[PDB]
Amino acid sequence: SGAIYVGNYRVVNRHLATHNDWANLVWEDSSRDLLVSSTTAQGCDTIARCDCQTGVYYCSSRRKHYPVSFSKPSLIFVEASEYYPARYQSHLMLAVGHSEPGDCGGILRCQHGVVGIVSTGGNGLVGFADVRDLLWLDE
Ligand SMILES: Cn1ncc2ccc(CN3C[C@@H](C(N)=O)CCC3=O)cc21
Ligand SMILES: [Zn+2]
Repeated sequence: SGAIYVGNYRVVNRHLATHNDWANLVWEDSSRDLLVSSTTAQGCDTIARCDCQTGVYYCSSRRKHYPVSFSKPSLIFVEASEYYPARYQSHLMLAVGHSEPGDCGGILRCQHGVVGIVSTGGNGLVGFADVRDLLWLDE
């Protein structure tokens, strides 16, 4: 689990969105595994606006942060799970590192701020849903 709080927005993995997230929906995209809902309280996470390919992510299944090199956001095939059939997930970045399904929502950050959240993995590869292109999160 995990979310990003920026301004009057909350960003979460779409497959983990709650009834309240859907009742206050701003935007969702199944192909990216993202959903953004509105909040009353003001969030103060900073979103990175860059093309970094190195950063640190939080791994709840190890209670540890790990530095990684990651690919640029791209369309990657993702095997079926109980939340989606087999499909291409867009805006996804992979890195070599540990993750388990419950690790979704862990944040990946570079020196410029939040880059994305854990969304896929397996076979020693962790995948992050990018949020750097959602410029509207800052207004
Ligand atoms: C985060 N992670 N680390 C290992 C691993 C193995 C399997 C999965 C399967 N999966 C894929 C997600 C998607 N974005 O399509 C939806 C939720 C989910 O359980 C995730 C995994
Ligand atoms: Zn950066």
